[PDB]
Parts: sequence; C-alpha cells; structure tokens
Amino acid sequence: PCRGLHSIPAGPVEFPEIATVYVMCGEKLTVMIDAGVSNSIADFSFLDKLDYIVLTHLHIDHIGLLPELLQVYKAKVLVKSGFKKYLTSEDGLKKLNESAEKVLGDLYYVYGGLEKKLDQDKVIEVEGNEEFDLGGYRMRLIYTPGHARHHMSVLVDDFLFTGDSAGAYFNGVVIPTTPPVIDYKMYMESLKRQIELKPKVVGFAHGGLVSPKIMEEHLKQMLSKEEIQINVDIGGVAGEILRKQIEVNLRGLRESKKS
Ligand SMILES: [Zn+2]
Ligand SMILES: [Zn+2]
Repeated sequence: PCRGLHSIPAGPVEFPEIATVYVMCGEKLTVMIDAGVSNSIADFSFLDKLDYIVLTHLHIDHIGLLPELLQVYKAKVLVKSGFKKYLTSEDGLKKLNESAEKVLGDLYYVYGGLEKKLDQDKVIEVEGNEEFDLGGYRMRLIYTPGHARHHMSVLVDDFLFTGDSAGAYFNGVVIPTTPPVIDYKMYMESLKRQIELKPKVVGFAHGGLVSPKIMEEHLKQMLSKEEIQINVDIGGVAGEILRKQIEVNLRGLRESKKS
C-alpha cells in the first residue's frame, strides 16, 4: 500500500514543477493537498485509494485535476465553508474562470480553466480547524485568509503545507504569492500565525518543500518600503511562464499596499 509523503509536480507540461501536489499516505487515511493545474499530465496512479483532497484554495492552479480524480477515487474534497458553490454549479465555475482569466491573462490558457463542475455530494465544506487521525500521523486544518477568502493551510504533525499564503520559492529566490487581489492585513496575520507554529518543514504550493525560514524571508519581503523587484535565473518557456506569473504577483502586491 501507499505510505510516506509524496511531492508531485502538477504544473503544465511547459513547467511541471511550477506547482506541487502533496500526498500523505497514512495507515488509516490517504490525503492529497491541492489538485494541480487543469492541463497537468501528473500521474497519481501510484495510489490505491484516496480519502480526501484538501484544497488550500480555489484558484484554478490548485483545483485542475479534480474532475478526473473524483471519478477514479472515492475521495471527498474539503473546501473552506461558503465556497462549495463555486465548484458545484455552472455559474460557479464561470465565475472562477472569469476571475482567473482577468488576473492571469495568457497564463489562464497555459494552466487551463475549469470545464466540469463537481458533484455536490463529493464536496464537503469545513471551517478550517478540523482535525483528522491519518493513522500514525495527525492532520489539522488552519484557516489562512489573505491570499484569498477561501484559503486554508494544512498541518500534518510538524509539516506545514501553506498553499499560497506564505510565499513561493524558485531557484533560491523568494517570490510573493500576492496576485490581485489580496487582503494585506489578513495576509500578514495568517503569515505570522504560520511562522509561529514553528513547523520543521514547509510545503509551498509553488516551489515545493522549503525551510520554515523562507516564510520569514517572505514576511520581510512584504514589509519592504522599496518596491519589490524580482529576477529569476531560468530560461526557455518555463522561464517566460514564471516571469509572467511574477509580474502578476508583483502587481497584486503593489495594489495591496495602496488599499
Ligand atoms: Zn493562489
Ligand atoms: Zn497558486
């Protein structure tokens, strides 16, 4: 059977590592954190069963493979309460894709929009403080708004999976996870709260596993009086995709400070 922790690249074929999906295989429950971009060819066939898929948030790059995953596995999706309708109705999906396209531009087509709504009985709303016994490991959800009103983080023992609430990290460079539009005050509060949890390792949705110290570097980055300007040493299409995303995030950061 499946055991241990699996960190799987779930980005588009042009940049598989831009997004990471985590799977924690406990003795009693198997849980997945996030679900990749719609256009990802990530293969999760190494799983015999899947009990829960926790969505850190509802941005399109974290919920892409749900349609297929919910047909192959008997998994239930856990989402912040009040947002289930965005996944279970045509009008809900239309709004998710609408906001995604407006914010992402060309990246919308790279990652891929949502095309199929999910069955309501497969989606469970949670408050963001629920605890689960995975069997040999303990999981606890944590509501972490700021990046989005529907953002939640996940703590498995001393591993903290932060989604897009505590930064991104590529090639040794800290990138702000601040696309339009973030709630600056809430974002800062959630970031401080997570730093205070003192996890041993952090799992970024964008950048994979990183040291907890990176969260503190991101906090400092958020407090800079000078305009944040980032440059990442990466080439090819992957480099261009990342640069576009960075521009979106820097725009969001600039605008959040004016609020
Ligand atoms: Zn996001
Ligand atoms: Zn994201």
